[PDB]
Amino acid sequence: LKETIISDIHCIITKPDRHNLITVVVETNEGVTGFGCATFQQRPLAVKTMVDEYLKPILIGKNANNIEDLWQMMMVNAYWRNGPVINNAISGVDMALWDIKAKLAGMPLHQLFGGKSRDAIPVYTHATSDTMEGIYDLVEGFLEKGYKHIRCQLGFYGGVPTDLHTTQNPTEGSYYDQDQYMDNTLTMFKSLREKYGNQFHILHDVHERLFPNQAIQFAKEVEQYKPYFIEDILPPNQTEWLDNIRSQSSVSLGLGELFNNPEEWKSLIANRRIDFIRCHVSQIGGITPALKLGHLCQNFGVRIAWHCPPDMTPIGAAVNTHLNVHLHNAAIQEHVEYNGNTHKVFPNAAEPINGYLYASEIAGIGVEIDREAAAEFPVMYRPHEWTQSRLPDGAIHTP
Amino acid sequence: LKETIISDIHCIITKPDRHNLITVVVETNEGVTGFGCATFQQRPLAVKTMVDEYLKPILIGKNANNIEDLWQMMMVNAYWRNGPVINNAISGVDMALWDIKAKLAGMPLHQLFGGKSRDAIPVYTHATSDTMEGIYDLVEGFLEKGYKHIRCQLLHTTQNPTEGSYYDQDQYMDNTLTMFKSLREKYGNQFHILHDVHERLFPNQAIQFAKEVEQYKPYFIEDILPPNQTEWLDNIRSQSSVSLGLGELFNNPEEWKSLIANRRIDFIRCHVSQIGGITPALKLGHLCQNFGVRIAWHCPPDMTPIGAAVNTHLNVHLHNAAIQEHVEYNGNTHKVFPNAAEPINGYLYASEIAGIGVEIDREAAAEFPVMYRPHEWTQSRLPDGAIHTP
Ligand SMILES: [Mg+2]
Ligand SMILES: [Mg+2]
Ligand SMILES: [Mg+2]
Repeated sequence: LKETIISDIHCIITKPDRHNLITVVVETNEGVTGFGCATFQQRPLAVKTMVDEYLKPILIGKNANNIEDLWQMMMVNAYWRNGPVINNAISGVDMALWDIKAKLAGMPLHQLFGGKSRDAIPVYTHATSDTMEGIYDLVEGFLEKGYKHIRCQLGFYGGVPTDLHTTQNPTEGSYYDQDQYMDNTLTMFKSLREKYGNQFHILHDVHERLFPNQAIQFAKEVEQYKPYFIEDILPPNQTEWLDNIRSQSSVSLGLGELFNNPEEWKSLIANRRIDFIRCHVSQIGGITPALKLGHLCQNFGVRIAWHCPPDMTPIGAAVNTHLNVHLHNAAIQEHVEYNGNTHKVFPNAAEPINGYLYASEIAGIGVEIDREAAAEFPVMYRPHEWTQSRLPDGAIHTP
Repeated sequence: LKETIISDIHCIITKPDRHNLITVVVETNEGVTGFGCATFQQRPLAVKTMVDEYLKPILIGKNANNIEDLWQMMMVNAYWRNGPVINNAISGVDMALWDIKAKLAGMPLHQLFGGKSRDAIPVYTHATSDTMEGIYDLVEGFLEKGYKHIRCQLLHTTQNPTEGSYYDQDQYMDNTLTMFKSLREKYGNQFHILHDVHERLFPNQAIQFAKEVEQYKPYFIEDILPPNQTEWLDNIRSQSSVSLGLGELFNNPEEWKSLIANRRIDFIRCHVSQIGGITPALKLGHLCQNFGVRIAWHCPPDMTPIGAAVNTHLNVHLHNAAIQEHVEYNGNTHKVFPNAAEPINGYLYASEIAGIGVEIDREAAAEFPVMYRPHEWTQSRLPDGAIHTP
């Protein structure tokens, strides 16, 4: 191995389907190119600015071989640090550098880490509908394709909650009722168990919709239905309330997709407040920190379920699968099918086979962006009105 | 009072002196204009992008009267939240809205809060030199001008060391203790002495240093640890009476909640725009009151005089406010931000007109466009070549 000098950096936003995806490209003097995911779907232009104006200058001419030093240097380079815009930008680079290292080694990414500790990683997918019948229909399809874990969400029929007790002139927003949500959800679990027994594992994402006292009552009522895990039962700033849950309930808990400051998870994990960490790899700054985080969780008996939503590149997904077959405490990989356009833009993206995702076996991450195709699907501004989540009295709730 | 509708929003970067400063402007239908600080000097274009591309579209047409609802809404609007780019963008808007509210009420900002709880806020300034005599000169000058609080600041490597800004922890520690020793010998207790460790130490070093410096009775020692290692303060608190300030780096509430609940510091040092502006600053000041912690907000040169006036407003209102850091502005800076206050005999007085009291002269600001700076100091390295938190 000789020094590997960074010659250029790029950032490309593309929307082949429903979401703005962000890819970072790292070129080297030697012609070895790396690709990484920097997807913060809500603020893509900020991430691109961060990469283009601030990360490029400090990277050009640097030795890409030393991923650790570059990561430590990048993370503190603005003095102020730890946020979704900065971390995603850094993640894109970090992943590209790891991709370059794997390509230089002639190895699949996970082989650099120490190779596999499992054969493939189990997968769950999303069945979301506004009627139970709509969920049943989705579940049947997934069961036939070989899935044994399914994330199930029952929304309000026609988007609107029933007889919302709201005010005379409600402030504009995306309204919902916490109590009806909890009942719909418990009805959902009850119905699924009556209809499917233990045919598959059921996951549900509370998505930080509840107040702490509501969270604790929900945990106890849902326990009988034995969810594979209940996700984000509280927002990141109220996780101390988990202690009251852990003392009186056996419910399995997942949390963390929102995290982008280590202080959000450190106490959480050291006190065993959750069973599955859910961090979005690019939100925490890339592969480098994800490895360390995996290892910390291992010490405290916490398993891993990285956030793998549709708002993420297949490059990001492939990286997570590499991480998932290597880290001994990885549990399951979230997955939503990519459309034709997405496959065109990121060729060779793996899809689950009989409920399993298999790591890429060529050199590198195994997935890149086809920039000619991406040019055909440029960024498009999206409001994400769902983030303006309001309760019936008009108040914002964490979305 | 009627609905106050937001008509337009601007984000202006200007560098009339040594630092890229960032200002948010909120215009209303009723022609009342608000100004706020969004200064993240290291990444100004990222904040501007945040404001122009993402905040503006969600704020136009909204009723500016309801700052609390707009703050809550803004903070979660990207789903992912906290962090310096988003929080500064939001802060510029939040401050502008408070400016608008104060102007509509025809009161100085602090009067909206509930009025004063002190007459003015005491001030410290900076004396930094590479020689003791150098510090002596600066101190004499400040003492002359009425200050009673002054922050004072005074190679074995490898064959081909990686490019960076290098320093030695042990030399820095030895030097600083020597600085304190000399100052007490020369000036006794003529003034309070402050020092900023600026997260340069490892935890074992920090504790050793805390014990050694205790005898010299600093007003506070600042940022003795990085925000991620503050649990190590327990060992310092159990055996040292040294006063500690910390937090200018904070931009996520989990960084301070436990710190304050466990009485691990004596002065909170948050940078108001980093935490999301006035709205959150009030709540944090209150939290600190409950636990007996005082406030010393971060007021560096890389902050607009608008941000500074806001801080003085907070400082005369919040009962547990302790002191305001201050560095003198240059002629240019004064031209871009007219009517900025300067200390009088070591005190800063809040503005007494309606609003924050300081605005941006948009004309003069254009004379000083954004200019890129590498900030090579943030690439801080120890002799073996390893990065250390800058
Ligand atoms: Mg989720
Ligand atoms: Mg084609
Ligand atoms: Mg400081």
